[PDB]
Amino acid sequence: KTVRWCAVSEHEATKCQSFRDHMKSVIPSDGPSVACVKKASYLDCIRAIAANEADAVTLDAGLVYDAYLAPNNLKPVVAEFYGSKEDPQTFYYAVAVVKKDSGFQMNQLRGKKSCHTGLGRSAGWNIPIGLLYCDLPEPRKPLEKAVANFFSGSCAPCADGTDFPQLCQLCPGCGCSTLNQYFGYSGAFKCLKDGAGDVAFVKHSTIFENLANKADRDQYELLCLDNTRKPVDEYKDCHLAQVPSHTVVARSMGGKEDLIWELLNQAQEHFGKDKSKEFQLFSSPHGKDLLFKDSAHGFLKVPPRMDAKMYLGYEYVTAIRNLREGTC
Repeated sequence: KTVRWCAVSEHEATKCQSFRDHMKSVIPSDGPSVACVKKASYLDCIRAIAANEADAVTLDAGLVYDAYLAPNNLKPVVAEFYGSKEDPQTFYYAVAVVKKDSGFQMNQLRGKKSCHTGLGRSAGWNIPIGLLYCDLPEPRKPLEKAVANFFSGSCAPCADGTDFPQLCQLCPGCGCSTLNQYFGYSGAFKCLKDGAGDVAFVKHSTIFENLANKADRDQYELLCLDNTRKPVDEYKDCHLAQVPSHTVVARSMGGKEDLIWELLNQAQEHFGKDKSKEFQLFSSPHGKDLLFKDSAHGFLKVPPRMDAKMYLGYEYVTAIRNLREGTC
């Protein structure tokens, strides 16, 4: 009945010990219980779990990918959802928004200008650049220069514009802060709305956050991997990658997922959003996003026998592998 959670820092351990202590204060010992393990990094927790030294850890998508790999063979078991119970979000979609009828598809991106949320961000850089990897003109290493060589001018916040200036052409300096009008989520969208670039690599919610009505959203379009375009509302059938926000992983064999979901469900019921004032699962006096993201609403039980690469999606896996392996 004891689930050994892995923390990757001292605040997470403290929060874990407190979570544990409150759970004991509300459940019959025949119920699920927490044990707090403390590691130095997500990868050290992944290894501990595989090594039967811990049972569960919640991770972002790239780490879910790593945990899956051998010798780890960890698998997704529970997800954090957001938004609502009716319409619970567990994923975000990396999309490629463009101006209506700007006459080019995903496979025709070479020679256009790009707006990225920031270099190194998943939806804004990793996912799209990973997907386009082999389209980039060689020499492909260093990647920054190749990207600069693929687009006629870009805005890649946090890029080394001293060495690859073309990357800041749309935002001189590639300022890695909001001091740069083209930084982050709204920044990249503004870059395209302003007509500075042809395409904006952002997540689906971004355009909805920046545009009032359908009419507004209708001057825009999304590029689909099948080299066709579709309305922005259709992002679910037209995205670069469907990415899980935060996923709990456990050993594929002997992971105790059964008990893990029990603890987490009984956890959400007892101290989920609004449920408790003595203990809050999605906050902590000790820090932001300790163990679970603070913006989480609860958990959903992930589909039975859900292989990681299936949970991540063929595209995401392709992107990561391209960026890691550089094989073409």
